[PDB]
Amino acid sequence: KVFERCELARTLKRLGMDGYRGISLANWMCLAKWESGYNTRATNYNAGDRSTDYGIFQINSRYWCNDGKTPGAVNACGLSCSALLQDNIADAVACAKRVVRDPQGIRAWVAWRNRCQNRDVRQYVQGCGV
Repeated sequence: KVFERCELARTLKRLGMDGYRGISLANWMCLAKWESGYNTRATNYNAGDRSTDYGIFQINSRYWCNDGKTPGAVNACGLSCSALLQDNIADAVACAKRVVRDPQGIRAWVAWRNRCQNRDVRQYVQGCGV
């Protein structure tokens, strides 16, 4: 599923992302935007370390989800990476929350530091009623 901007913003808010661990909805939207363009079945294989990013947030399989083929990987979200390729994002949001419970917070995603940090993210939530 490829979400429309405001449609996703309400979905995330509904799921408890607004200000989760101090991370506003705008920052989450900016992350989803630059990671997958709001697409849940987005996947990117990493040939260098044999890992794969899955879903709307492009969560990597080395540490977060089990796909059975990433060498020495872990499953911190207790989820099959397939769960992050669903149209319903509940599981991907629960995994995203787990990621930010770690020391780095929203900084875990380099794309966030690249395209969202110290930037004007108001535009992602304007007019969405969130």
